[PDB]
Amino acid sequence: MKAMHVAQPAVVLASSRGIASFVCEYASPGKATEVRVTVLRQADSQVTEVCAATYMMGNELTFLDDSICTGTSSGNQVNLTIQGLRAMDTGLYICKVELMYPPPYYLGIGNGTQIYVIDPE
Amino acid sequence: MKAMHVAQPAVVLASSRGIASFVCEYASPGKATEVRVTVLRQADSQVTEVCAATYMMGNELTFLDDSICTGTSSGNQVNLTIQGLRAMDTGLYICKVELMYPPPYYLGIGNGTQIYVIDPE
Repeated sequence: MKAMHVAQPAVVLASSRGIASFVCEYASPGKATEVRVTVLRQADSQVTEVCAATYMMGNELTFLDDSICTGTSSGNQVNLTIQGLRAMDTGLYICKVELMYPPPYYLGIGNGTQIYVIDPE
Repeated sequence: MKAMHVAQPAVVLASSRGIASFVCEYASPGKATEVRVTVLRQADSQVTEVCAATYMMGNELTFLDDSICTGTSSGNQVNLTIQGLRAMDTGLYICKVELMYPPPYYLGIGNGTQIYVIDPE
């Protein structure tokens, strides 16, 4: 596991419809085979998992049935939406982003060593 | 698969005991979980596999039972020996080196977005 910075807006005001949107950006190396986003909520020191989705870099996010969250990946971004919010749902919403890549594999082929063996008697 | 250069001596003279030794160097990225060396022989255009061994970077090589080949890995090197050679065993001996690494995995944890939700009436 290598650490990765994730940036997101410090504060967001949910609309009167109770829809809140924010972006979580990160500095990835390249095209991750997998990318898994998880939103956690902190209030009263208690941390809960609000939602989780997995997808391939570029391909669209999709959360579990009737999720609070909607999502859209565009490059080194995930654009989260969270709906149905009410007053008591105020708190700190944290992005956890996992990127997974294929195992490196190197093949080297040498030019050859001509081995000469003596025929004695 | 990424290509990798492998260098080895152009010519080697087997001793009167029929023991021939050569080094196959390569430019690897780092500590490969796996490293697999394979020696191929070319004569009359025909290519045969003379021997194969697998090991971890640093840890010692060991070939199949009663192998022609003996081996020792030291950094970015494999030091091959080949014994029991006779005249007809003259030919081009090629190093094939495979390096395998673990799948990259990045975890990013955001600082959080404080979401404020309005209590209406």
